Amino acid sequence: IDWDQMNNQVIKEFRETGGKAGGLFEGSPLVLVHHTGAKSGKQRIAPLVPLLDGDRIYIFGSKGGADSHPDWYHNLVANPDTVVELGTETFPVKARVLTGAERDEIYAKQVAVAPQFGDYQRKTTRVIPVVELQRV
Amino acid sequence: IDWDQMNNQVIKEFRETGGKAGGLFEGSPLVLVHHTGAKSGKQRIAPLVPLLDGDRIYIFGSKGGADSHPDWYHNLVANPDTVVELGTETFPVKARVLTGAERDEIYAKQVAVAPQFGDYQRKTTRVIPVVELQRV
Repeated sequence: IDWDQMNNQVIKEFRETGGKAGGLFEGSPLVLVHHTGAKSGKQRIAPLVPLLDGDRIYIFGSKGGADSHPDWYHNLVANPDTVVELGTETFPVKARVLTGAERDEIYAKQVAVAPQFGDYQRKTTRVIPVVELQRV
Repeated sequence: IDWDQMNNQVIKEFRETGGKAGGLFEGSPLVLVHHTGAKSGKQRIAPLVPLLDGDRIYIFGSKGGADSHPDWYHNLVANPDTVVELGTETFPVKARVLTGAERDEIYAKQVAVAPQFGDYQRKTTRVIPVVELQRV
């Protein structure tokens, strides 16, 4: 499975369907998150599965339960003013890293939607980040 | 995007990761649902995004808001005794088609997780099916 090629194809499908990617992605929550390299300044787009809790948008640095954070997490910490595409809209956001009880409560809500997040946190002692993409 | 080839690749990845497909699928709820052709008796596997509400499992015949139901829906109506793969487990299930208020309540829970389901139901006057996969 070529994930790098399938990234650009997913971005295309998302944009052409108004954020309603089809096929095997049909029912998944999905956002396109732009992120700028902490060192390079190079911009990339990450299709990510968010928690859409009411009108708020959260993303999770699970990386499959790896012992490292995903690059997009470090990029949003360094450059939190970015853009997200959700549905038919694109809007400026400020990334906010959750901590403490708020982070635990949001993580638990995601475990309730997608139980693999329980496994991911069991697999590493790294605290998996929760990032709110706050609409500006 | 070759969905037919990417079906077998997703099935492989699901089985090898214990139901924790990675890459662009990392955070999505996902089950593999076996279904037998209503006329042919031919067996197929559909990777589908369920609602995992407590310990119950529901799937949605949205078909992108099309005016027809997906083939797997007709197949489960004809042959409701089947198998689902969830996480690291595989278990026999009986498919039950929801109706009335119960169907509306479960559909609303899925719209709250994945808002595109609101769009899909707006797009067709066909009532989108909700099917519980009941563990035997």
